[PDB]
Parts: sequence; structure tokens; C-alpha cells
Amino acid sequence: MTKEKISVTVDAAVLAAIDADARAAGLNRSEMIEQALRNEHLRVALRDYT
Amino acid sequence: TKEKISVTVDAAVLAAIDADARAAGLNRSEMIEQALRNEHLRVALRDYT
Amino acid sequence: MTKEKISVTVDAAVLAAIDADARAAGLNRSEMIEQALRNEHLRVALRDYT
Amino acid sequence: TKEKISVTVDAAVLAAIDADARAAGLNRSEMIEQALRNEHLRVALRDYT
Amino acid sequence: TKEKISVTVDAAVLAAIDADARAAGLNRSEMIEQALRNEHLRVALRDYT
Amino acid sequence: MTKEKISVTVDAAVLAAIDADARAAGLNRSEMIEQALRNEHLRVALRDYT
Amino acid sequence: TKEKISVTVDAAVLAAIDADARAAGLNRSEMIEQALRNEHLRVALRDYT
Amino acid sequence: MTKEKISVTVDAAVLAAIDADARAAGLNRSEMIEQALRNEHLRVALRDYT
Repeated sequence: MTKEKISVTVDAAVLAAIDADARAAGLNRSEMIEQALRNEHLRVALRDYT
Repeated sequence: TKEKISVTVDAAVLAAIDADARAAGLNRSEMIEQALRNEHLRVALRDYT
Repeated sequence: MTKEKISVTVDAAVLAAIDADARAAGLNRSEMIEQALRNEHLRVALRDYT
Repeated sequence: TKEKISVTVDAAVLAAIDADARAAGLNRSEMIEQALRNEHLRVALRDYT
Repeated sequence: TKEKISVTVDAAVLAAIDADARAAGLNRSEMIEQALRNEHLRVALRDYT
Repeated sequence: MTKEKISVTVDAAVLAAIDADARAAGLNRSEMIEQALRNEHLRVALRDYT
Repeated sequence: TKEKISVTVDAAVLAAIDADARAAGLNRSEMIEQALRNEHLRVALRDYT
Repeated sequence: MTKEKISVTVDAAVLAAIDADARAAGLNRSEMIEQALRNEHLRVALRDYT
């Protein structure tokens, strides 16, 4: 299960909110971002491929 | 206003998100922002009670 | 609704079978291949992103 | 035994399949073959009766 | 020109005909048409006289 | 001896001819189609598996 | 032609299948037959090898 | 984790096929039927609720 290190630019309020959610969930930032991306991919797949 | 950050993410998930971004006419940063804004809502979904 | 023309190499028996399914469905080859690809993407999303 | 063919497919679907192929360690032709083999089974799924 | 019909046939025979169709690059309806056209000839085979 | 009910599309002249054969043989349509399919499977087996 | 059998199945799955049957105008046995016929196709789905 | 014992009537050829799949998968009959029912519920949900 390999990983890539990437640089991204994100709205400061969006970032602060998901950082607060990461803390509540006991996740670090990269772990909560991965979770968000996995769920968003599923959102898009269910919307566009059903 | 916008912050540049460095994160480490699963390579397969990143390739999938890059393809979803292309379909949407977005770049990677925009698609990641879409995901993070929606995830703040999804983590609040609950079972009763 | 943009499309791309591509060249692909496919097993002849696999191709003949899905061409027969396309004929039964009233689809041309490209339409049936598109259907197969959409459904396969959903297969992979449900397997790996749930 | 293998046939080279030309087909025209939705660009968003192709990008999604390319990313699924990368995740699987496959090239485009192999992932397309996976999809076509499986679709021959899926079209036979039915409701009763 | 072509007629859509419902028929009830032995399940083992149907599975065999489906596999013969696949081998021939045909779908079920085409293989059934092959069989029905040929059976019109076979029923006319005779012993002397 | 289980059976399956199926929908198929057949050339009208081919169907009319085998219906006329069914009547001559005292068979209903499904019985004559089953006979045709059994004999065709044997045709293919003798051609391809001997 | 049809066999009567006794099986033990998760109660939540059974309730879900009962509701799907009602939606389809089927009884439990018919919806279970739909599922078993389709599952014989699904277990044959594969990744490229 | 609770289970229910039920009686059902199933086409003999359908049953024989899924019994053969159960053997190939190392499952008993009830385990393979449960798998079939879970996957069929998902089939119906994705078809009707997306």
C-alpha cells in the first residue's frame, strides 16, 4: 500500500475544519485527508456510474 | 486565505481523485478541497440516537 | 459528453462474447464497451472505497 | 489470439478506468479486458423470473 | 421479420447451447436460430423407403 | 428434469417452419425447440470434439 | 423440479430480502431464487490474471 | 449476530449450481445462501436507491 507525498493549496477555513475533525477522530492530518478522498471518490462513483 | 500544505496519501486513492478531478474540469487542489469540505459534513452523519 | 478514440488489444474470445452481447442488446461495439467500463469502475469503487 | 481494435469511449470513463488500471498494476488494455470479461456475466443478471 | 417469443426448455440443454453459442461467437438467440433452421432439415431424414 | 423459461428472438420464417414441423410431429413449440437444441448440440459436439 | 430446504440465515439480511421481495411483488422463496441464480454469476467475476 | 431458521422452496437446478459454488468456495450451504442474499440486497439498493 504505497503512498505519495504531495503539495496542495486548500482554503484555510476548509483546512481548519477538517483538522478539527481529525483531532476529534484521533487521526493525523494525512489520515483524515485520505479518508476524505476515499469517501469523495465513492460519492462521485455512486453519482456518475450507477 | 488559501494555505499550501504537504501531505502523504495512498497512491491508488490519489490516482482515483486525479481522474475524478479531470472529469469535473478541476485540478487536484480543487478536487481535494471538494472532498475536505464534504467530509466535514459526512463525519457528522449518525445513527439514532 | 466528450469521447476519445483509442486503440486497445483484447483477447479474441472475450471480444467475440461481448460483441454477441452487444448485438443482443441492440448496442454497437463502442456503446457496449462503454457500458462494460462504467460497470467495472463501479465494481472497483464498491470493492475498494466502502 | 488477441485482436487490436479501435473504439470511441467517453473521456471521463476512460480516465476513471486508467486510474483503476494503475491501482491494479495493469495497463489500459488489460483493465479493459477485465471489464469486458466481467460484463459478459453482468448482462446475464436477472430479476425473477 | 424477427419474432420475440417465450419458451420453456430443459435447463441442462440450455446451458449446453449457451456454451456452444459462446464458442461460435453467437448469442443465445442466434444459436437457437441455427438449431431451428437445421432441425427443419433433420426431421426430414428418413430410412428407405 | 428442470426447465427454464426464456425469451428469444427468431426469424419469422424459421419459426413458422419449425412450428409446422412441431404440428406434424404432435409436439408443442417448446418440445420441438428442445428437440432442435439437443440435436444441434450433438451436431456441434461431433463436429468439434471427435 | 423445486426442492424444499431448511437454511439458517442472518436475521437482518432476511428482513432486508423480505422487504426487497415485497417491493418486487415476490414472496420470500422467489426473491431467494433470484439471489441464488444471480450469485452463481457474481462468484465468477474476476480481476485480470 | 442473530440467525433465523427458515424453510424455502428453490428450483433444483439453481440449488445444485449454488451448492457447487459453495463447495468451490469452502462454504456450507447456509453460508453461501447468506452471501447470495447480501449481494442481492446490494444489487437492488444500487439499482433502485441511487
